[PDB]
Amino acid sequence: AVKYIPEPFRIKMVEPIKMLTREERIEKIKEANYNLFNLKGADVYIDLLTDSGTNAMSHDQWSGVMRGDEAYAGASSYFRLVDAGKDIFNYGFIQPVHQGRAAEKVLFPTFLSPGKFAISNMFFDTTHVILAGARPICKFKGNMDVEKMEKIILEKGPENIGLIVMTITNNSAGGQPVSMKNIRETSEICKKYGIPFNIDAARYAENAYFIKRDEEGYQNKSIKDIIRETFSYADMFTMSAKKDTIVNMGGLIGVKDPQSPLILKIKANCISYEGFFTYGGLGGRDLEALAIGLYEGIDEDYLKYRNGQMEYLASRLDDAGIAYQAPIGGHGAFIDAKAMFPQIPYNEYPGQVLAIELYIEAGIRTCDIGSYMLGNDPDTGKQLEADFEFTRLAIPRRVYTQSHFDVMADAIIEVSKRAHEIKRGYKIIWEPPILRHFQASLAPI
Amino acid sequence: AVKYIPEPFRIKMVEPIKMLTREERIEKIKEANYNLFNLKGADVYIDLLTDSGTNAMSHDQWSGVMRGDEAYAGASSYFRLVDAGKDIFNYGFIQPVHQGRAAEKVLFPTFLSPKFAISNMFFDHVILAGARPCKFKGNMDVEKMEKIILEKGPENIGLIVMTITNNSAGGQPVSMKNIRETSEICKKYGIPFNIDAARYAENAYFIKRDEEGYQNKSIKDIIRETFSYADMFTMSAKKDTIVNMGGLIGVKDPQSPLILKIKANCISYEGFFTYGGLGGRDLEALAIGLYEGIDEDYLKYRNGQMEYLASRLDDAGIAYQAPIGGHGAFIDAKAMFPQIPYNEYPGQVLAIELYIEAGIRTCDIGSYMLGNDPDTGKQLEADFEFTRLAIPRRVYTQSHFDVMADAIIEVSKRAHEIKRGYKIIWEPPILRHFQASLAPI
Amino acid sequence: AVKYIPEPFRIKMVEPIKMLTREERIEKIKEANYNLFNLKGADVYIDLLTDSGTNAMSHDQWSGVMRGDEAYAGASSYFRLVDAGKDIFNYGFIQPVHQGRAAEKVLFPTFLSPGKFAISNMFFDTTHVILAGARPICKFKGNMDVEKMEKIILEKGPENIGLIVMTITNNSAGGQPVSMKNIRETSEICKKYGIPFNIDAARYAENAYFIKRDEEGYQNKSIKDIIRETFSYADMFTMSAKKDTIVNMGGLIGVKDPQSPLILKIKANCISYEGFFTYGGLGGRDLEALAIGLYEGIDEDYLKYRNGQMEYLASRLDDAGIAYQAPIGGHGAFIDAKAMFPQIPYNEYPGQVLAIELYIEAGIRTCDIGSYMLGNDPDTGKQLEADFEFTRLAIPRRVYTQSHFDVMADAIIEVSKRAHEIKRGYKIIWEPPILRHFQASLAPI
Amino acid sequence: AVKYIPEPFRIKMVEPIKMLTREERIEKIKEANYNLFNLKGADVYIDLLTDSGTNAMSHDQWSGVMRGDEAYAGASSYFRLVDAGKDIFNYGFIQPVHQGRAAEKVLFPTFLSPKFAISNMFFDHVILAGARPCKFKGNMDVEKMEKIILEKGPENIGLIVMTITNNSAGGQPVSMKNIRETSEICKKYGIPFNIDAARYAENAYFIKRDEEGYQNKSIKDIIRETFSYADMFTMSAKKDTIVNMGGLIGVKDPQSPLILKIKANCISYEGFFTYGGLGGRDLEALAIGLYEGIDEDYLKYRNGQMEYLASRLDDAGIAYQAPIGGHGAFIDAKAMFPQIPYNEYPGQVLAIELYIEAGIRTCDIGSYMLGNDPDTGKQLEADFEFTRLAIPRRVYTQSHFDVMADAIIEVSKRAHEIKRGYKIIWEPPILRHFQASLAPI
Ligand SMILES: Cc1ncc(COP(=O)(O)O)c(/C=N/C(CO)(CO)CO)c1O
Ligand SMILES: Cc1ncc(COP(=O)(O)O)c(/C=N/C(CO)(CO)CO)c1O
Ligand SMILES: Cc1ncc(COP(=O)(O)O)c(C=O)c1O
Ligand SMILES: Cc1ncc(COP(=O)(O)O)c(C=O)c1O
Ligand SMILES: [Cl-]
Ligand SMILES: [Cl-]
Ligand SMILES: [Cl-]
Ligand SMILES: [Cl-]
Repeated sequence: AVKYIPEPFRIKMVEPIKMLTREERIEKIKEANYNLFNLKGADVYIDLLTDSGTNAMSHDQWSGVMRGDEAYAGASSYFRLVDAGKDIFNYGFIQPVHQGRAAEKVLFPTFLSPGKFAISNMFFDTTHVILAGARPICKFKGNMDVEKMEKIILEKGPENIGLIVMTITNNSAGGQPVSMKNIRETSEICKKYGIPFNIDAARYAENAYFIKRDEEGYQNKSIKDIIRETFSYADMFTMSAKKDTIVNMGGLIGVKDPQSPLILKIKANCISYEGFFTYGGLGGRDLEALAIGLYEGIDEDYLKYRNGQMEYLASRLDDAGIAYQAPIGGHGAFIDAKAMFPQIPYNEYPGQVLAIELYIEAGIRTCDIGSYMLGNDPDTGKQLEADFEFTRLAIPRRVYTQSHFDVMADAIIEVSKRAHEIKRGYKIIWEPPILRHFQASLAPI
Repeated sequence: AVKYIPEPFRIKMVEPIKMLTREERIEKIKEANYNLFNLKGADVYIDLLTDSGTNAMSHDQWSGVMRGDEAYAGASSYFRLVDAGKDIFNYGFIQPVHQGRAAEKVLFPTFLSPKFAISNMFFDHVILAGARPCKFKGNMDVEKMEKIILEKGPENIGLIVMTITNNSAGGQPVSMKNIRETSEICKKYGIPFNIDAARYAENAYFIKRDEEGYQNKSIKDIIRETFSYADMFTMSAKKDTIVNMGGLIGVKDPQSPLILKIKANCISYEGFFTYGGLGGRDLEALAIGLYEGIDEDYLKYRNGQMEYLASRLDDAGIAYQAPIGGHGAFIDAKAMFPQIPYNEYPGQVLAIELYIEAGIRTCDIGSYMLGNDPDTGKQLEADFEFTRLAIPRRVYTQSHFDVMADAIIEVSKRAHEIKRGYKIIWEPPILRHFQASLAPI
Repeated sequence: AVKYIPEPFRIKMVEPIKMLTREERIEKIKEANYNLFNLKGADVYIDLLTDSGTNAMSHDQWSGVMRGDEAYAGASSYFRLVDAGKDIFNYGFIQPVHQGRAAEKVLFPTFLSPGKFAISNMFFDTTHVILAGARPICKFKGNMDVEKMEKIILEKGPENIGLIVMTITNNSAGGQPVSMKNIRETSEICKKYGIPFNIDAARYAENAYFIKRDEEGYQNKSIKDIIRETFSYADMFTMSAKKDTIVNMGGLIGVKDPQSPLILKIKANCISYEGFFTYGGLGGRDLEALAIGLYEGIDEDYLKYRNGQMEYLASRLDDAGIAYQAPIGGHGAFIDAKAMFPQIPYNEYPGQVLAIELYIEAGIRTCDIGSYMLGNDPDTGKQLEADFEFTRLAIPRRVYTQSHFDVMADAIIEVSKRAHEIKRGYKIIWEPPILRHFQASLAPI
Repeated sequence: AVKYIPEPFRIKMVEPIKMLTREERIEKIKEANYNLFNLKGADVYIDLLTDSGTNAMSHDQWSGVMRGDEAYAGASSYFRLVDAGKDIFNYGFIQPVHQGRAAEKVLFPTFLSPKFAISNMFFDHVILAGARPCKFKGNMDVEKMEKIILEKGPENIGLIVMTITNNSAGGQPVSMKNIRETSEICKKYGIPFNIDAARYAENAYFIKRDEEGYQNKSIKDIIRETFSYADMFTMSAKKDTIVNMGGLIGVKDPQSPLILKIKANCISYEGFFTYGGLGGRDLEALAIGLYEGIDEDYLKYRNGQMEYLASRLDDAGIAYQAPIGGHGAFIDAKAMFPQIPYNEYPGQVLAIELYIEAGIRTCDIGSYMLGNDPDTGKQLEADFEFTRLAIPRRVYTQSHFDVMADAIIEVSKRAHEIKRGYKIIWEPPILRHFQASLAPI
């Protein structure tokens, strides 16, 4: 096995959880129509459904919550945020926004005229985007296939590609990172063919660690700098802060160039969608927690602990013989449901079978990243077959302990030991035509 | 001669304000290009930009903040907020959203196919039909509305929206009868009826205070009645729910098929529909604030703030937009600066002078605000020139209100000494009033 | 009339209050046996029962509440407190304690050997103390009769007087202050006859203002200094922080001399009564609110507002013809109950008649500072006759508005207009032998 | 081979700790005169001085903090706390106080006329009669107690006090039978019986875990039973009620005349009896914490922390004070440093070495603590040499516990390389261990 990294903090406030029996948990998931999204938080012991804005802040951040300035125009709480923003990244301009998705709505359009296409390093997407994720063909997976991109900027005109977005770490692979090298190289093609380069930075901090730890020549290099370097190869960044700023709400747009015409556009855009640009849909409370949490997320001791959780969980899973995305990513594990349940074909949803079944085991709450989540064909209506059947364990930051990770690994191993008994997957009782998996009702066969 | 109504509460926590030199303040505004929006809030004493999202909460709301469930799906806080809304409004479906903008963004798409909406608002595919401005001056001109419906053809009227209180008119309330009569014309033509409900409680008190035969009904019943006439409502919670973040959609009929579109629209625009862009803390604060903002003792106090201020303005013969609305005061800036023509911005001079005289931040609701012509760029001549004093809830005391009245009278007295207003130096193409740069002549 | 001084702050959190009818308030006070101390806070609209620890803090103080260090030995929250303490007063040593009464228990004994007597500037007392309060014989009332004291240090031996305590402002007079001059002069006799001088400093800040405002030659002098001067004429101070540090809990002992042998004694004493001397019975939360609130209480803008409340209330009362302690004190007004109810003799308690009757009027809660509070003779058992019948309005800091002060003045004037109708006072149904007024039950005649 | 019990809760707020260099830490302790009490808490990683008042509260407790009534008389918070106590303990009277010291100061005067008290404690007009130290080792030696009562004469025994858990023995629990048997001897001689109840819930779980025929009873019932055998109780709330401030007196019989003395004693020593030296925030936190600290899921977890730690100590053959108590670990320091004689303080060397090895603050419970003779001044030879690891509640994780075990094993392994302990340089006359100054030889 491997050793866990003990928390470079101590616990100051706890949220008590009601403990259920398995017979109770069975009733819960049956009452939710076997859709884990219909469970009540109160009935979930370890909630791994997402790492987005479910983190535990510090008593420093809560301190700033009480000091939060709620002024419409010009809150003091706003400058402390932009001052951090300009420090950490060294960008010229920083703009608060309420959600990660709202950062894109504010910025992307100015450069992305309807009809222009942009390439990213992703595998899945909700979207006119061109996906050139480097084939896993393991280390630093989730790079951009710089070759593929470079040729895509020619099969599709150069003055046509609206922009390139490198999201770091790459979510759609499992949180795998991006090499300082894959960033210079993606940068290079961007300056030649004149395309703007944006970094989607939701898990930028976990990414910097993965560089310090793995990319050759960043061993003794400062985390603070490994960040500030990544944001030299980019014209701009958009961010969901709910991730690596260990916060509960917020998003951030930054443009390196202080004089970049985008700035006057972003302010006007923000005023229209979010509100006056010195709170950007964000509260004084949240601006404070976000200017402080920007730095907690960077601290190298916290980054080592956090990487170590993942390492610990992966070691433990190696050791029991369970299949997961081999180089485990920044923020959690992806269990291969089709491997544990070869009896369940894709259309019976092996992902939900594991997810449902892990909840029944220890009140852990996961979600299918597989055929259930993929949905039905937008035109044919027919159920799509996913490349992989994963169930995802997304880990909110600074909230679960080693003891909970043992609750997770162990619950996984228990379903393995009895997987052979579930002879049938699930079937869909009712579903809307769109965002199916959020809403649908299922039953067993 | 009106007397202030004492706060039904005591102060529990304080935000200290650094007091500035009248000398010191002038540098602070010159330094900020004579545009109030550039002032740092720390250099503002009475800050009256908006009543949106600047309210003081209660300790009950804050113990809410500490208990807030941050779960992505199924949080405790969401179910509390849902119950509060179902109970107050007697609707079958209440959707939490992050802003009043988000609630319109999510709800209106369904029926507003690129078709008109008719609104009782007075400025802004919207058609306006507020009555010509006496009580209940936010009322919608029902005769004119029916005229429009037929002139466009019912087909082409997608929804009808009544804003209560009618902000565009100063916070002038809408009669319970006006709603009932608007509802009946919607039903006649098969047109959905939505209430814009940001200041529904101030409107509820106004009905109680002035509509015949409601003197005796409770705010609970008054609110339940006014929403029974509608199909749905959208609202920025940042006003009468006494919070700093929130929006809220309600659909009356529990089986309406509109609900699945709302849920789908929300999942995609804001996030999963059990948080809808809000956090644990804010859904908590919101579920408690819903009831605080409609308390009968609070609303009598809230309306008292406003009666008092107006009473003082009347004692000095100051011309304001009368009767005073539910949430602030609009000072006739042209009434007080005739020497100041529209294109030199009488509303922006009075708002600078109030921040010189007493550290009160206000804004212009006049020529300056409304900027140039879409295609000409020549300064538009606003129909009215005002300076808006927008009062956050439970934040300021009778004393602070006296500072306000005092500053208006004093500026009044020396208004004849200013004979020339201001002039945009720098300006963006759109939205200038927020971020333009001014200077005097 | 006079103008009120508007708050140099704005309201950030409110505590809602349930509003009662007079018929409801009548039921409350009857159910409490006409003892105002038996009322429930929830049934009191404006609670003037004390200004001790009922103040409203700032969002700065609450900010520090969340950052509070709860370490037993050596909390960071303790040094920020002593650092303020040594700044404001310039004393060498500062020691946190839980209550104002606990500061005395910790310090006084070391110097006050059983049998030695000490003189103060007080009128009443719970106590072997000698009281030499300057006869009102109005301005700067509540000085020490330096003459009387000086002769008391001779009728009672000089090497016998354990210490002199000048409490500022003087509570027992009504919050009237102490002149920088009365402090030098009381200091002088203390250095000659070798007696230690302690300042009881519960309302030191209100006192400094009264000096800046009234004592000749302190007009243009800094509040920060007018404090630091007062604590040059003293060997030590004890303090209930619940007063002019705008806090909810805490007490403070300070000794000017850094090398003063008392220090090693105070630490040992504190360890025995309160706990380890780096929290002194105080919580990390409370140490933070107290190090920040030390400075809010000093701010000259807050001191002008606060003095102005009192001035405003007194002006208004002058104007209606109501009798109160003429030079109104730092922290509230004392209404002369015997003057409004000449029908009620002392033994029928005019104080409680007004107090009860003001509650019935507007849910204001006061207390008798008169014959009811004085109690019965410790030996004879017979009801004592007080010098004055006051009912006290003690004003917590930064919690009530001008509108509430109008609620107070006006409720007073209403009982005046109908005082002639109460033909009889109250009688005691049951009382314990000690601290009578806190506990006793009354009825009307 | 024991497995930790996972926390019945998730972390909601964090206190970050600056990690120090083993090099850096040595300066920090030398700089602090080799006395752990001088270390600044910011330079401590795992801080195990006391479990008194260092516990982590819950968000429910903190929303309590925000709602706390600060009224001088009749505060909401007081009535909540009173109800909690009446309900948990089934007593007629519950008096809030600020500390466990304050509760004894207020209650004991009445009967303890300058007369003896008999206690089951093992160190300290107190007479001790704990059994000679197997389970329930905090038990009171009932036979010896009755011997004493008669040897002094009942007249001269003023009250009898059972401490649960028996701190002086390491947190060793007291049997429900031991209480029942002590109660019966009190009743026989007309002697008041008081429970010292600081760790009553850890004791309740121990009874459930080990006393025959309680495996099936609930903690609610177990606690109600153990207090039914007593007349009154005093307690520091800072331990098993999972708060940072508080004490609490209870009197069983609702009509007892003792109550008016308590109220009078309190009004005079602490303050009016509806706050009793506590504030709004702390009475709130206390009323919620009462129930949290006795939850059955929590107590199984709490006891698991301790079973785990001991299990690790046993895997390495580390000698600790066994069986492990409810609230921490006492490491036999003389067992680990024989080369270290009592007067060179083996407990103070192990506690320095643990803070060198891993930033764990512990303290000596041995010669160093117990200081010189009242009249001689020569170093007393403690009966036992220990180092106390006192575990605050809901603050540390299995990982942190592994740091602790790891640091003890490592120090163990290199203990033979230290052949000479420490030597008081400076010292006060009383209480030296807290504030003395040490150095090595
Ligand atoms: C009825 C109503 N509905 C929605 C809004 C927008 O508020 P929000 O989207 O929550 O930031 C407003 C804001 N209106 C103002 C002040 O009135 C703009 O003048 C908010 O800045 C409103 O009055
Ligand atoms: C049963 C009991 N009762 C009262 C106390 C004193 O705690 P307190 O007066 O609330 O500060 C203690 C403290 N005992 C210590 C740690 O055990 C001293 O060793 C608190 O520092 C106690 O164990
Ligand atoms: C799980 C999850 N939720 C939400 C989002 C969108 O971010 P935000 O919630 O900040 O809009 C993302 C993508 O970044 C995500 O991965
Ligand atoms: C009303 C009042 N309560 C209490 C006290 C005692 O102070 P503390 O509450 O800090 O012990 C005093 C005296 O200073 C007082 O005047
Ligand atoms: Cl805001
Ligand atoms: Cl969230
Ligand atoms: Cl503490
Ligand atoms: Cl208090």
